[PDB]
Parts: sequence; C-alpha cells; structure tokens
Amino acid sequence: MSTITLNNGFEMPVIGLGLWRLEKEELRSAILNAIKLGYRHFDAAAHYKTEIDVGNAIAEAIQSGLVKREELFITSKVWNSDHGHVVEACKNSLKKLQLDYLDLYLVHYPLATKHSGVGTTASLLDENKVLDIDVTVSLETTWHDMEKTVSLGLVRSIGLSNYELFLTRDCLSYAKIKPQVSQFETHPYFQRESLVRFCKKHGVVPMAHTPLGGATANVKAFGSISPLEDPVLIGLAKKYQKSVAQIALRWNIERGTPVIPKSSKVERLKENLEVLNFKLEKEDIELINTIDKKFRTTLPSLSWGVDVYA
Amino acid sequence: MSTITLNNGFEMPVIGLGLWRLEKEELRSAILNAIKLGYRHFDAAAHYKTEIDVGNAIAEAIQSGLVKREELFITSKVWNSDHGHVVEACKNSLKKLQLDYLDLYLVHYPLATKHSGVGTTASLLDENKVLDIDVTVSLETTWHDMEKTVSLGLVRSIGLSNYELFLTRDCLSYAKIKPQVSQFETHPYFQRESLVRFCKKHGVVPMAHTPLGGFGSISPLEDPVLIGLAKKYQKSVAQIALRWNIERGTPVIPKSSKVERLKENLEVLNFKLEKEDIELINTIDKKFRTTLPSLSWGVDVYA
Repeated sequence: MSTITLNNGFEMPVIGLGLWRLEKEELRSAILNAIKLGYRHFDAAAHYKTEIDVGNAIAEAIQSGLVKREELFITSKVWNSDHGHVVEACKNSLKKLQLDYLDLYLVHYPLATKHSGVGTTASLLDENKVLDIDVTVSLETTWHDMEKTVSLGLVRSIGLSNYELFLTRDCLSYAKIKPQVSQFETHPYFQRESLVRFCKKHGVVPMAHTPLGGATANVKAFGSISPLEDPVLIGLAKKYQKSVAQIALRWNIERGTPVIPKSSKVERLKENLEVLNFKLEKEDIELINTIDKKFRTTLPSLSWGVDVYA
Repeated sequence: MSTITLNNGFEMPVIGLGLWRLEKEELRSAILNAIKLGYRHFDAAAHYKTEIDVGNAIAEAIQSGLVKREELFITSKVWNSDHGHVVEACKNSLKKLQLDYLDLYLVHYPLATKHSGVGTTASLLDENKVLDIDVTVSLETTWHDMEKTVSLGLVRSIGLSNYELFLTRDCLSYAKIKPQVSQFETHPYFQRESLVRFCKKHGVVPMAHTPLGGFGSISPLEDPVLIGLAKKYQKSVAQIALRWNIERGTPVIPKSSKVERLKENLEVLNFKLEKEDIELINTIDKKFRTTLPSLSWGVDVYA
C-alpha cells in the first residue's frame, strides 16, 4: 500500500515530490514526469513563489489525461507574513494553483512576521535589517484560522511545518481540529526519534522534508556533510541493490514517516517512487538508527538577520 | 550599577546565586555566606525539592539582621507537573519558603506533564517509560495563571525558563502582562545572540542560567581565548565568562558554595571588559548546550 491514513480519514501518499527550489522549465518537466511515473503527492508553498507554475503543470497533466484532480494530494503552506491573514492567504493559494480545495495546508513556520500583502509573501526587515518578527498574532490564533479553512471547505487537512516538541504539544492542547500532519526536517543524520514518536503517539503523521539531508545527485564542491555518504548506508545500498537515497527514504517510510524528496531527474524520480517496492529488514533499520548526528541542514536565509534556532 | 530595571519598574540584581544541586548544610551555609558577602538574588525552584531549606536559611539571615526581606530578590519556578495548578503551586512554594511574596516566578519549562500532586512535583512516565507529556493545558493558559499570581499579590514579576525564540514570541503575542524575564542556558560556548537580542528588543531581560557552561568533559573556561583574557585582566576565567554576559545586559546566576568563588563571582561587578575583548569572546561560540533534562524522562525535548 502506498498511502497512510490521516486522523480525519483521508489517505495521503507516503512518497511526495518536494517542490522547494524547482522553478520554470525544470519545475514543469519535474511535475509532468513525476505524474507519469506515478507520483500523486506534491508539496508546494506560497513563499516558493511558484504556485502559478505548479498550478499550470498540474492543469496540463489533468487536461492531457495523465491524472484526475481527485487522485492528487496537493499541499501548500501559509507564510510567516500571513499568520494574521490565513483565510485570505489560503484563498490566494487556491487561486494561483487553479484548485477548488487543498488536500493539506500547513503553517510554514511557527513564526509570525510583518504582513506584506495577500499573495505577495515576504520576509520583511526592520530598521536594523533584522527580521520584522510580529508580537501580536499568537500561533493559536493562526491555528484557529487554519481550522476555519477546513470549516469553509477550502482545505481537507491542516498541519504544522517546522514545529518541534514544545510547539507541537502546545498545538495539541489548544486545537479543536487536531493537526493531521507535522512536517519537519528529519533523515538518517537528524533522526529526531523523540519528536517522531511523540507525533505518532497523538495520531499526528510526521512527515520528513529534506529527507536526504544535505544530499543531491550533482557534482559539487567539498564541504557538505550528508547521510548518503555514510558507510552504513553505502553498505546497505549494495546489500539491497538500491541507491543510498532509496535506503534513506525507506528508513523513514518504515517508521511511518512519509517523505517528500526533491528531484527533477527522471531516473531519480523513478528510484524514489520505487521505495514503495522493497522493505528494509528489522536489523538494518536498527543499524541505521545508530548513525544519528542530530545535524540540522535546512535553515532560513542568513538575510533574516536572526537565527530562529538560537 | 548592581541591578537592572525590569519592564515593570522593579530592580533585579544582575548577579544571583543559582541554587540547583545545593542541599542540606552546604545549601544553608552557601546562602548565609552569599548574603554576608553581598548577594541579594537567589534562584530557587519547587522541583529542586529544597524550598523548605532555602526558606529556613533566608529566615535565619533576616532574623540575624544580615539583610531585610525588601533587599532580597527571591525567584522560584512552577514545575512541568503543575501547569494546570499554577496558583496552588505558587502558594505551596510561598508556604515552603516562608515568604509572603516572590520577586520572580518562572515557568520552569515550556512543557506540561502529568500532575503528581501540589508540593510533590515529579516527572511521571507512561506505560513505556516515556515522559507522560500532557496535551490538555496550553502554555497560554499557564501564562494567564502566572498573571493571576501577580493579580493576587503572590508574585511581583513573572517570566519564562527554557523558552526559545518561537515560544517567547508566542508569549509576547498573547500576554496581558509581558514577561519581565526569560531565563535560559547561555554562556561563551552557547551565546544565543539572536535570542538575547530578541528578548531585549521587546523589553524582556534575558538571564543566563548555567552561565559558566560545562570520560573527560568540555568547558568554555578552558578555551584559550578566555584563559588569555583572564591573564590580561588579572581575573579568573570564570570572572571573564560572567562579565561577558553582564556586558550584554544578561544577568547571571552562577552556582557555588565555596566562599572564595562566591566572592569572586560577586566582584564581577567591579571591572569591565573592553569592546575588542568582548568581540574576541563572541568569536568562540560553539552553540553547545550543556544543561539537559534527566535521561530518565525517556524523551529528548530538544529533538
């Protein structure tokens, strides 16, 4: 089976295509190729500034008969600048994506910043070139407006992005609609066992963005540490006759954590989706568990002038 | 200038004695010796299980004329198991400490766990030996009850412990009484500049617990930069580390029983670091967290 049941009954594909940093012709080809290969889950966001292009690619695929809307699981996210404008931000995402509903809508960060206009998300700086962090809209107020997007019928499922244990426990304690999903960076070098286990205990599906850590299949410069170069994963890739990326992705799937790897290259798109077609043995899961480095690789731009993980 | 003005007008001594892991005769003597040397700020907590002994030492000090209550700044904290029983927990701390009011009352962690009885705080475990974390009381509900301890006259100033940027921004956005203080681990190997600056921007005084940092082991007091500055200023490395936090408006609560160390820590008020030397220390940040909850919780809250 290729899906996981969310706590409101909807089925979510456990492999999705992460769309962060895909643009223009590469974005169009990636989405079309992915749908042709069998991808049914696409992870977008307002602040990627690509929702119109994502919508155009999905529209082409539907109009060409490659897939039906109801077969797709489409996610977007409300940016930090719209924590006080959730419903209108949601309507704007739907307009740009050419959709009547979203399958999943996430709070992109547990952080409100100065509003910059609906549909024109931004990370505005103050007089000292420091992120203009808002201190008027609570995360709970934002969450209750996420609940409104559900009651309005704009969104089926709602959830969190980049929330950790304290913030997730807080959400559970004030939520009227419990989050369906909590998405955050996790992979074999940042395993976050306690956070994953806590989400699952309370019926929240944890979802791994950045599920390969720093890693890409490109030729690159020295000085970028990644779980895919770990000898443990290299050995397991040889054992299973899989790529190291496939081993890393399957490790998250084995613990009930869907993955949204990013890729435009058809060979790799195909390999990542074929993670559905093998299983890791128990002892090999336990071997991968030993290589955690507690190593965070997905960070906000230095241009914020604030380390939110300080 | 031995105090900093909180956003509600009360003065707080920038050097305090942290009482974590002091008990029995060591605790009583440390408090009496600290007061005699000039300490006026004492950082207690319900979950340290020592409030009765802390209160007895403070009472003895006042009774002997060493100090008056109004000259002392006393802090306690509500434990994770009491996030739904804040006023009861506060009155219990006041009873054990033999005080009529607290100067400062902190939420010990941004985490609620299963209630274990007022005055008998604990970190309870579920069926699989994992911390029994509560999902019914919000941090905002706890905060409004911290505000109620102020309304009732039990507490002058209220604040946060072990909250970081996302949680502190959230508190500021729903608080009716803005927190006076945010206390967290910070020292030259875990400088957290963005968090310190954010607190200060919004009128919250950041306060450094674990201000000296950390077989074998690791410590900022062993960094060649601090060792060199110690010789340059003719101070101890610990004094350099403490002064560095004081220089950026971040009070410190070092823990210590030995009179010689108590005295040296308080004399941090008697010298200043030059701008260029502060900048030298700023270069040695390691983002290195050393103060962690017990492994017996079975959960890494910083996961």
